[PDB]
Amino acid sequence: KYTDKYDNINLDEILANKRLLVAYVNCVMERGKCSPEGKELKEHLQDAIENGCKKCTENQEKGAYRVIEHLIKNEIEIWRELTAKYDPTGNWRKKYEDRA
Ligand SMILES: OCCCCCCCCCCCCBr
Ligand SMILES: OCCCCCCCCCCCCBr
Ligand SMILES: OCCCCCCCCCCCCBr
Repeated sequence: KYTDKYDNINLDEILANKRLLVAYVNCVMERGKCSPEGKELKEHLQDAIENGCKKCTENQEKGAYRVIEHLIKNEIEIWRELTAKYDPTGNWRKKYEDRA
């Protein structure tokens, strides 16, 4: 499994604060520096997409759905950029949008 050492991160505060959210977005989109957490996400995001979170902790799976639903509803443009870069064949795009 991926490490659980950052699993207590406060996702609600990241989603509530645009400056914070965009810092992570810029890290993963390679246009900004990465915090230790952001870096750990950037290094495992493609793998997780390729195997449907096979190595994710329960908290990470829960967290992913939370963040993805927020991006789809409130930052559609950021969702489009992320899904296109990290999921180019669209393995999960329609699935998450349908759930959202
Ligand atoms: O232990 C799980 C690590 C995840 C920490 C980073 C969460 C950042 C959520 C914001 C992402 C926005 C799109 Br990049
Ligand atoms: O279908 C799965 C795609 C959702 C993206 C999973 C995010 C990966 C979380 C891994 C945790 C990295 C440690 Br910070
Ligand atoms: O089509 C799939 C694209 C998935 C992009 C996911 C980015 C957000 C993942 C945040 C993970 C938080 C773990 Br706590």
